[PDB]
Amino acid sequence: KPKPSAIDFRVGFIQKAIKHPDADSLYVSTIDVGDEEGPRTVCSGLVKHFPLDAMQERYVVVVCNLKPVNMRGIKSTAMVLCGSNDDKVEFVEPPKDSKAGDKVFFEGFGDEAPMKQLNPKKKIWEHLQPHFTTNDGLEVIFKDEEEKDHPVRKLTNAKGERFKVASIANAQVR
Repeated sequence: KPKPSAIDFRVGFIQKAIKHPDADSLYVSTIDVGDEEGPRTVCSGLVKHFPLDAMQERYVVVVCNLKPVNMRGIKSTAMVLCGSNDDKVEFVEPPKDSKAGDKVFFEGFGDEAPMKQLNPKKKIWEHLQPHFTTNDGLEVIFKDEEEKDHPVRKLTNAKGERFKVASIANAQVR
């Protein structure tokens, strides 16, 4: 069974973001995710949603173990987690005093190491993503319809804190 523990979620810090020189819809962010190898290069379709100043020196949640993607000629090695509806896109916001590299995980799905790289053929991310959302309190949650005893798991960290969006309840988080 696909489970959120397979996914490597972390807090990232966007050191710098620039326009993708060959793709108007994309920013290229340099994001510290606590790798011993330096920051990662991440391409995000956020240009129509946020200006450059909103990108700089921002703490984000990043998915870190998907296979890298060629995004208009630039290798993107992580993905910034956002909650969206039909009209609007919002960053998932780490809690106060988060640090780059902080492990982020859903309740009950934290005590196992993520896969080094997700097997694309298993589509773990794709199977799980319809169930990542936000509650009315704007906290990111995972809905586990099978587990009758624990149908909702909150996104959290080692301090048992919460990860929120600015305004969208029932958001599409991915």
